[PDB]
Amino acid sequence: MGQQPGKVLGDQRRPSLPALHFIKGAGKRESSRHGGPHCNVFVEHEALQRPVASDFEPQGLSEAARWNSKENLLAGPSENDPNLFVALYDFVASGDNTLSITKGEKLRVLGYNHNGEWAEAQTKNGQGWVPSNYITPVNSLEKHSWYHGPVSRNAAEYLLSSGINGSFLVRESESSPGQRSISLRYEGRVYHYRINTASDGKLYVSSESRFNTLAELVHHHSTVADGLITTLHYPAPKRNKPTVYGVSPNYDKWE
Repeated sequence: MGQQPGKVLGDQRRPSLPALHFIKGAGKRESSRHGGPHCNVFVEHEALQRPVASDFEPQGLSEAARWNSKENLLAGPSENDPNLFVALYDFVASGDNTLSITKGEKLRVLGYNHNGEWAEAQTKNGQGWVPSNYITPVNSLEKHSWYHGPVSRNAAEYLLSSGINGSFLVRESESSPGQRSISLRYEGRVYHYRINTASDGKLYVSSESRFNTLAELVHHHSTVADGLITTLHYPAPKRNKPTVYGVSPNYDKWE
């Protein structure tokens, strides 16, 4: 059919249409085992960290029900591609031009917008823009539930208010970059340990055990009690899903 379509005009101005949409769309298991052999508590799954509650024995241990991502801790770079990202939160596409991401899914960022709030990204769900604050590279510490980043001590109390025996998190001070703490709740009390950053860039709570990465810090301190009251048992999850206001991500003209 020899008809001439209205394909594309050219360069235009930016209008103000606030695209907004929500729906309950999450549920993915990218799950495995790492272990960390020592004392038990009273819970059931795979991975030799804490032995099972002796009433039920479906697998014999317990870790993967609380933290399956413990093998992504010392995974290093991503599975094959060093620039692969992962979804921190399950996010619903606000518009058609944005993308619905599932929590814990490995997705690919292509590039951020003018102010770096949103990125053209691709999931198994399709294509579209997703925000920085709902994703992170698989190379980072942020991909782990325990790492919350900018958290005041009161917000860490709030995080560990519903925390069990051995619950933990790493916070960084928004008011003091580089200064970090491990808030570990055990026996119904929240304790706070200093992550001392050595001059060359090493991390350590304890002066005796200095690691290259905070990943090795959490590993070594989840296997053994190394200056903690107990082993890093349960990672405290994220507190807030960051509220994004009225954004067209980059797309006014975007192809």
